[PDB]
Amino acid sequence: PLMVKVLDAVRGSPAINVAVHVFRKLTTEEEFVEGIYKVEIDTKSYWKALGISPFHEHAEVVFTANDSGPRRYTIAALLSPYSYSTTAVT
Amino acid sequence: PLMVKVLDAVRGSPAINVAVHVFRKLTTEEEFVEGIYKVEIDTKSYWKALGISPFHEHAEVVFTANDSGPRRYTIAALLSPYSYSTTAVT
Amino acid sequence: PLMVKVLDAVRGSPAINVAVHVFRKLTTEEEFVEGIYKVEIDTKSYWKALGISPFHEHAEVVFTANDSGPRRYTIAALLSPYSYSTTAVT
Amino acid sequence: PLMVKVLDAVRGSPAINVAVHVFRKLTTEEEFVEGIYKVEIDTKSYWKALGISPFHEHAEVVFTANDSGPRRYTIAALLSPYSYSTTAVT
Amino acid sequence: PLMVKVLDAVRGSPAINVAVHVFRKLTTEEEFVEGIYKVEIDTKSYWKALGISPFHEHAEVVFTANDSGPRRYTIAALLSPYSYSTTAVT
Repeated sequence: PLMVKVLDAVRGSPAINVAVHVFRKLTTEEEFVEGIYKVEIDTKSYWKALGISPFHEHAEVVFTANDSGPRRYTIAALLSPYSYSTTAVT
Repeated sequence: PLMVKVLDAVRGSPAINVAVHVFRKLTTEEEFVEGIYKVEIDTKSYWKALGISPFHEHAEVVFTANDSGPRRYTIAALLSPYSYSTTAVT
Repeated sequence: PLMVKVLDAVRGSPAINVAVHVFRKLTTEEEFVEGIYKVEIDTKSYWKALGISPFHEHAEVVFTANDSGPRRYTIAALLSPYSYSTTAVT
Repeated sequence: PLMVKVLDAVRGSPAINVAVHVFRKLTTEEEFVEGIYKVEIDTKSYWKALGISPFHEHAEVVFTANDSGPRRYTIAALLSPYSYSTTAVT
Repeated sequence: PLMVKVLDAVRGSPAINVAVHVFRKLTTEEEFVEGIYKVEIDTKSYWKALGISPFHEHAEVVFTANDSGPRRYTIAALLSPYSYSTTAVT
């Protein structure tokens, strides 16, 4: 027998993030649990999974990836629960 | 027998995020649970899964990806529950 | 036997997000649960799943992807339940 | 018999992140749990999984990846729950 | 019999990160738990898993990877829960 208890009794005011997983028993993926708490920020991808036999014969490819530019990302308390606090962004 | 308990009794005022998963028993994916709590921000993708035999013969491809420009992303308390707090963005 | 209990008794005023999943037993996907809590912001995609045999013979392709421009994204308490707080955006 | 207890009784106000996993029993992945708490920031990828036999014969490829530009990433309390504190970003 | 107890009784307000794992019993990966708490920052990758027989015959490849540019990454309390503190970024 399997018995799992998480946070059975709570009396205060907690900021909680719970993730309980109980199990009993070109690209291939059969059984999985991805990104239960996943935070992708400014994620880039170029030329993924082109396919079977791309550019097979006499290919003249000019690939240029220019990444630049004034960009700002301001974040406070990412994935960070808080109970009695003061969070400010200026 | 399987028995799972999460937050059986609560008496206060908690900011809670619960994710309980109980299991018993070119691109291929059979069984999965993706992005239960997924936060994609400024996610880019170019040329994904072109197909079977793209640009097979005598291909002249000029690929240019220019990423730039004044861009701002201001976020407070991302995936961050809070109970007794002061969250301000200015 | 399977028995799952989440937040059996609540007496206060909690800001709760619950996601309970109970299971018993070119692109192909058979069984899945995607995006239970998914927040895509400024998500881009170019040239996805062109098909079977695109640009097969004597293809002259000029691909230019210009990303720019003054853009702002202000968010407070993304996926962040709160109980007794002050959330302000200015 | 398997019996797991995490945070059985709580009386105060703690900022908690819980991840309980209980198990009993070109690219291939069968069973896995990835990114329970994964935070990708400014993650880049170029030319991933081109496919079977790309650029097979007489390929003339010019690959240039220019990464540059004024970019700023300001984050406070990443994956850092806090109970009685003052978090400020200026 | 297996019996695991973590933080059975809590009376104060601790900032806790818990990860309890209980087990009983070109690229191939069968069973794994990756990135329970993984924080990738400014992670780059070029030309990963090109495929079976790329550039097989008479390949003329010019690979140039220029990494540069004014970039700043300011982070406080990464993966660092705190209870009674003052975290400030200026």
